[PDB]
Amino acid sequence: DVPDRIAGVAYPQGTTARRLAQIGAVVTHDGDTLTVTPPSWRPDLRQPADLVEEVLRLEGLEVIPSVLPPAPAGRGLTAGQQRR
Amino acid sequence: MRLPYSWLREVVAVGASGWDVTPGELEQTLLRIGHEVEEVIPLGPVDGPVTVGRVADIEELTGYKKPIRACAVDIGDRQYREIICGATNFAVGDLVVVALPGATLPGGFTISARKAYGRNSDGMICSAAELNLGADHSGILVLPPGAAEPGADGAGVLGLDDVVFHLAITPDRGYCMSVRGLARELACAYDLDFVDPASNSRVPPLPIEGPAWPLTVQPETGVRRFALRPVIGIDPAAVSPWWLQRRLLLCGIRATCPAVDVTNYVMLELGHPMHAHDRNRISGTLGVRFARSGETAVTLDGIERKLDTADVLIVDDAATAAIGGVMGAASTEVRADSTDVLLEAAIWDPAAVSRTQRRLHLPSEAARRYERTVDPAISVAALDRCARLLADIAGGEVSPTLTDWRGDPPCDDWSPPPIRMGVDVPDRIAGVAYPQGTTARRLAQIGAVVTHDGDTLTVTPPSWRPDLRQPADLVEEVLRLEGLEVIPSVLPPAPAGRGLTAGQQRRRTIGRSLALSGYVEILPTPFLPAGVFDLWGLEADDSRRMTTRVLNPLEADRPQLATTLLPALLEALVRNVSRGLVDVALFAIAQVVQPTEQTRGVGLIPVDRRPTDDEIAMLDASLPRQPQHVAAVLAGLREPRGPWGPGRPVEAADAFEAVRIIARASRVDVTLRPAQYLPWHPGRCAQVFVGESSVGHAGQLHPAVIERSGLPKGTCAVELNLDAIPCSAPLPAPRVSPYPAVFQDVSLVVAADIPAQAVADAVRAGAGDLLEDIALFDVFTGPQIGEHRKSLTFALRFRAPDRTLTEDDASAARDAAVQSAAERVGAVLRGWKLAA
Repeated sequence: DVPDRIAGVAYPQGTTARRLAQIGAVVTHDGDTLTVTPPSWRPDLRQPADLVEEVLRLEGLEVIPSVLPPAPAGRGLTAGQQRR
Repeated sequence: MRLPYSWLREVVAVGASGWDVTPGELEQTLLRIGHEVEEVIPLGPVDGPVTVGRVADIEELTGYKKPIRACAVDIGDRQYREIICGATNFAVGDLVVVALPGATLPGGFTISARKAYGRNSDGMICSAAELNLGADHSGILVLPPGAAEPGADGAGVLGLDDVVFHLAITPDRGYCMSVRGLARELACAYDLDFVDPASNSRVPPLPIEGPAWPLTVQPETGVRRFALRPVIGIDPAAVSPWWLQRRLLLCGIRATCPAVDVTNYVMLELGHPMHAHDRNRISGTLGVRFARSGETAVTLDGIERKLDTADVLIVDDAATAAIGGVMGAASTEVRADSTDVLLEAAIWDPAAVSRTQRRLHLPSEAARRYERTVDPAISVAALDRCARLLADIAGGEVSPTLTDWRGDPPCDDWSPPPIRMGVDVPDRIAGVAYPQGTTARRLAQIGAVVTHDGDTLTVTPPSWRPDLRQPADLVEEVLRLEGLEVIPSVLPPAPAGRGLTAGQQRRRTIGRSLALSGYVEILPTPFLPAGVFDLWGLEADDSRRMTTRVLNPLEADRPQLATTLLPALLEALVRNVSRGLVDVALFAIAQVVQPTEQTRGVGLIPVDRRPTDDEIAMLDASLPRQPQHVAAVLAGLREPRGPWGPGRPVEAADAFEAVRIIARASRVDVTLRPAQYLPWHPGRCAQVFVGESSVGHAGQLHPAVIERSGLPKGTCAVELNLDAIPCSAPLPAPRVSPYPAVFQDVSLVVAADIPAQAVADAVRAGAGDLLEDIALFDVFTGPQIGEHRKSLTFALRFRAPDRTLTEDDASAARDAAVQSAAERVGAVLRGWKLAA
């Protein structure tokens, strides 16, 4: 579900594994943990972040919602900034 | 509410014997649970010979200003000392308190055998104040006969190891204005068993064998309970024992006679006020009824009260007995010869007492407890406690007759409705996980009946707690008894905000901009000076005179709210000038009050729902217009004196420049047009326009206004309506041509009456896009051009966007500009020049 978390979207089931298959990787399931072996023409695919971008771009980035984060109580501008 | 620690300790001790705590700890515990402690007074200490004495002989010393007394005082062991005293509230045979040579009174006074008024004085006879025992009043302290023998130790007789707590009880805790209530609060705080001093084990009920007096009650007066019991054949000359007179004095009450003293004592003890009527002075049936228009009553203090048809009285066939809940009347007052007493234990309507006492300025001890709701369940118990005590002191019987009107139909059960609340609700509101069973244990301590139904408690508060009536109310009880200090500090996440609004950002920029240019901001007052518009000479129908009016101003001649900020500004100017600060520029940004119709109030809307958009619109429309203004005043030197020169006095142009500062700060363009408008000078006043909307005025003040007002000669002023200046958020994209400019100077002769800006506009209009800048240099008059004409010399800077301007191309643009000024303002060219 790592691509689901990063995108903030609940992708249909088997989406991350189908898309990684299309790009030519060997995908195997062990409960909640996939093992993904990318193809030789894809030396860029080498951490989980890299695999997220493949899922997210093939599903389209337009489906990602706009959600303001809660930012904590800030301290505002500093003295030096206010002085300039 | 003052009360002493010993009494409070005694009541707490019944159910937790041996309880005792320092004043410090008591103060802290009281604050922690919600009771403001205003002062802690331990009773001022004495050292040495401060003993009871008996006055054995009085000799009036004559020949001095006041009456003076040389007294022989029996001080013990058959020693008689001569003592000078200036009071008069004592006779031969009276127990007093003497401080003898070697004694030290509170405040660090040492007593010494002095000579005064021609005799030797071996000390002094003390007042309750001089001993820091109670409030200072006229005369010395007199103890009741049999309180102590002459020679007894003053500190022990008077109980000076006691401490008085002065509290400020909040109006939601009326039950706390008595030893009963505060003692209960301490038993809750300290986790003690509590024996209620109003309960039956502690006040056994007297007999009930027929009515004690005929009574009719108009129930729409709000009376909830009304009880009478008599005590007959009391000694009119008995006095209250020392312990009782003392407790009253520490509580702020001067004792007078057992009939009165016992009702004040039970009031302090149980929180139910009481009153004693001379029964033989009542004529016929007691009636509780509203007062009639114009009616009068004379209260105990012999002062005639003008009544109001919302005041509840007690009357009889002859006259008024009481302003119910506020103060008894003279006609049934206990007095020196009163032998048969009728005791009143009533429960009045809180809102009724509140209105009546505020209106009459009688915030009596009774009224203040009724305002905050007295426990109706204890009226007879307070009555019986009061009757027994009166009989015991002054020796009569308590008649077994009793009236006890309890509503129609009679109310037998005084408990409020039950409240349903989730068991963890106090935990949520506090943000604390309280130990299990905490909310239900604490609600039990405060006397409520608590029952569990899974996760939902049902809580029925006691009768003395009419404030406990929603779940929120119950949360505060849990949280305050556990302590508020246990609640953690947790910043909430607030959402992405939008920052300050345009208008807010604009008012800051206007203030920074005026302050840099040398203006000092004042906080204006909204209350106008008396007759300011007569001083300005405003017409009768001038809109500024239609003012909203306050009804209870702190100055009776300044009740009008300001339709203009200049009065307050001019007032601060006058103050600065009168303190020697004569070169001053002041400004204000504040709202005015401009009413439209008459003062139309809107009727009450139910608060069990939110008001509808229409109801809000109607409320808004009922209020006066209240736009935001900016205004300024200037007097004295605008530029100060220094090495550069003598400085420059304020002129009207400086107020015009203040418009331009505000407008630059607002990012809008203004035009100034000649205008006549008080309080300004008619030839030095400008009306300010943004586009075609008037936004205010600026210029010099009318010299007659300045003179009538006591203002500095030459004072200038500016006022703009900020609500009339529209928002602008420009997105500029300036064309910045780098090709060389051509500078030419042109002089135009026009009628004196034509404004300079009109001539500039005309020159700009005809010159077109090549004119990069125009600026007025000279304004010349003289005979050779016309007695009513004037020469204006403008500096023109031309620049092309795509090329170097030839000089003939510039002169064509000038010719067009000169022709435009001809066609629009009748200008005549006088000469031109190639600015070198």
